[PDB]
Amino acid sequence: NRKVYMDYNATTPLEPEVIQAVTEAMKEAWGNPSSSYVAGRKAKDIINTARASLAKMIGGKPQDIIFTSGGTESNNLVIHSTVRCFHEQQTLQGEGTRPHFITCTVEHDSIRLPLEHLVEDQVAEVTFVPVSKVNGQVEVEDILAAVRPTTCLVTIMLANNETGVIMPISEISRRIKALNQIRAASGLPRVLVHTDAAQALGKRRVDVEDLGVDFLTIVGHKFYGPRIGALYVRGVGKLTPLYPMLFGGGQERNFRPGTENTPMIAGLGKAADLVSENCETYEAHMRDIRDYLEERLEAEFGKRIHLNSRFPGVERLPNTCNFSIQGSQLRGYMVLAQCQTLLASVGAPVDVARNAVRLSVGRSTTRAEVDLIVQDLKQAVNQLEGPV
Amino acid sequence: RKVYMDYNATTPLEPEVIQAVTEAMKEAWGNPSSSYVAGRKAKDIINTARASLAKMIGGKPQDIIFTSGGTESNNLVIHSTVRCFHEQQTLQTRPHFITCTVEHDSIRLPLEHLVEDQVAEVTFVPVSKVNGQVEVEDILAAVRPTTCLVTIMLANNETGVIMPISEISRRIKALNQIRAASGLPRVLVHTDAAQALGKRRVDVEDLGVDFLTIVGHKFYGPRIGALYVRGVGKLTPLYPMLFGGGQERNFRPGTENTPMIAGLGKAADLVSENCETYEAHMRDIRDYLEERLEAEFGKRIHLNSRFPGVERLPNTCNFSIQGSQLRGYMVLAQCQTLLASVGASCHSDHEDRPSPVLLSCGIPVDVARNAVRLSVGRSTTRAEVDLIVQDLKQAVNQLE
Ligand SMILES: *Cc1c(COP(=O)(O)O)cnc(C)c1O
Ligand SMILES: *Cc1c(COP(=O)(O)O)cnc(C)c1O
Repeated sequence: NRKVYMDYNATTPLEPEVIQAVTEAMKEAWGNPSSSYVAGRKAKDIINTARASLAKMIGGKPQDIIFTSGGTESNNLVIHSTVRCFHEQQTLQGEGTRPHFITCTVEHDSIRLPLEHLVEDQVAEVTFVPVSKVNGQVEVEDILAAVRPTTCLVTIMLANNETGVIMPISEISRRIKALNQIRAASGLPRVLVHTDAAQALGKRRVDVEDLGVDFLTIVGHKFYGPRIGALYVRGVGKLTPLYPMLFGGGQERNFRPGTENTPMIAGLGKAADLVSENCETYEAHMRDIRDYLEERLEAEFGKRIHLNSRFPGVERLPNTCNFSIQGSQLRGYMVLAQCQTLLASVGAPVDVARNAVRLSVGRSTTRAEVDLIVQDLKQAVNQLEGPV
Repeated sequence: RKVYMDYNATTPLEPEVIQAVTEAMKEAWGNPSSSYVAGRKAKDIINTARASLAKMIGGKPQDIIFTSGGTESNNLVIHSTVRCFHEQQTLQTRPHFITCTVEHDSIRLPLEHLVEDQVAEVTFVPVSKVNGQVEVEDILAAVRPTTCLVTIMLANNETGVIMPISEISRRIKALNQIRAASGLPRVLVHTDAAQALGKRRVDVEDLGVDFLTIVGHKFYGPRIGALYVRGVGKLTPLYPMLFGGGQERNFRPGTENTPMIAGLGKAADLVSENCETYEAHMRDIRDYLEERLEAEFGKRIHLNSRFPGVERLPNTCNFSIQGSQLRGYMVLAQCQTLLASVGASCHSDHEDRPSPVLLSCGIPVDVARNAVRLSVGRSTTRAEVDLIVQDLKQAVNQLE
């Protein structure tokens, strides 16, 4: 009678171990993090341990991790800091010359909107680069060609939010690194690189040395953790500048003031541990379920269905299947409205985007669950488009 | 057994609050706007908690915006004010702010930042060197043609003294009609009420303010907060600092932290239900504390939170014992039982400078240098009061 959840890329339930860490921290580490009494000291140690956990998860160092209220804050912080950094570099050499940003057309709202805002306000310029109407992967050459003397930052999501396709962050980092050497010769400042890794963590190995990026966004609720987040900044305050959006009491080394939310940090820390320990096991399970699912969808729907995440040679998240079924009555929201068991979300090439549905599986998803939603999808399609 | 007397720094979570959070983590984990059970439960928790917070302060649910904490809430009002001035111009010179000299770091630092960068001008009104309260006439005399916001904490967190928020609002209301005749913008009023919630009745209609900061962890709630904005979108503007997914009507985007919000809501229900009880208890215990300190130290102790006719939070006792070896951090270093603080906790790093806040209220450096802040709570007993006074007696002796 039960529902089958396949919307893990939108949010995830909390691992039981995460829930416990949060509950315990609330109970026992309720003190102000600076203090020397027990509850305070336990909060300090928890925060310190969680910082190390997030660093390990991404192959960075504890000091490179700044805790935030969520992915949105992390994303806005990078964008904000960049504008400030540019202004600080023009006042140090000395609406007029404005910071320039390079991003892609399919970013999350918390990257696209802050950037649209800066353009509307005439505070900055932005190039939104298109994804490949084929792979739906940005092309590295479009990013390098959009660079200007005032370009400050390239922010590109690690994976396509609708389809799961992996963007080429490594190559982008390497080729920007080479360009920075020429820029530096001409007294031009370094273009930094940020990646919103929100969808990758817990699903695919994320290593900052491998990615070569300067900033990386971490989002708790995408990996069975609580609703807070963090931001990685390569050697923050030494190798990479970070200007804060908030002002106050000194916490997070004045990069992000406000009393630390110990329980949330304890949960994010545990969530991160679990990724560090089991990423490969998660990814394998996800891949088995998503592949079995795509086998069942082609068996059932045949020529009528188009798998929008799958391309030969194109790496993608292990758990994502974005598909479209041909037919004027199979618009994505209509298909989902008619399903009685499946929980998923709309997944949106033009005619195909209107009928796109994004299925995203999780750590517990089973083939038996897959069978239930293919059957569900079968009745929904019959109701709407009818037999063909 | 340690005895805790640093409730103004942070409080433990009520058991009911811890439970609201745990239940929410388990059952209300979904997206608030989705129609599946885990999502619908989250939408209900959020709506209920917004109502709880509105009831706690005498306002309406739509006037409430959830935030990551007091720091975010205070920064938000200051940022939105700069923006609003800018937008009002454009549709037609730097905005001017009025605050006082003893505000929390999250009001003082964002305002200082605005001055340093030449974005705005700010008058930091000194408080009475007598009792430590900022005075209505000094705030009103500080008004300029471009003044667009007056921000003044409800209660100072180091001494507990209550600021005349009501009168300030009344007077600015009066002034705004005169300003309107000339076309000057209206002056809005915000109060950082962090220290007042759960200790004294907070009512926005009595306070007459346009904005009010709410801080979870000062009232046995979780480490998140909120911001009251009177008739937001209709009588008061709120420009966001964050851009993204549409949450909080775009005033504050980002997936809602449902468990934290459940916790916040339960803590507010307890204030609504029991505020007068917590207040009376705090006052009984604090006044008892002051009597024992006086009976044990006589003329050697100065009660820095206590003046005649000066209203103060019911749980706070800032005191100094005269003596060259009695610097506040030294006394606390020697106490074996009592956990208190020399001033505010985000200043834990420089426990050896006299309090700048105490200084600004008119306390000698000799007296402020020795100041210790005791802030009691819902559970504090007279027995515990007796234990820490002896602990202080032995601390002062080992020292002097
Ligand atoms: C506790 C407090 C705040 C908020 O501080 P956070 O560190 O963000 O919890 C703001 N103002 C006052 C007066 C406070 O006491
Ligand atoms: C989930 C997500 C975010 C963060 O959104 P929040 O509501 O703040 O959690 C950012 N970027 C991507 C690619 C995401 O999937």
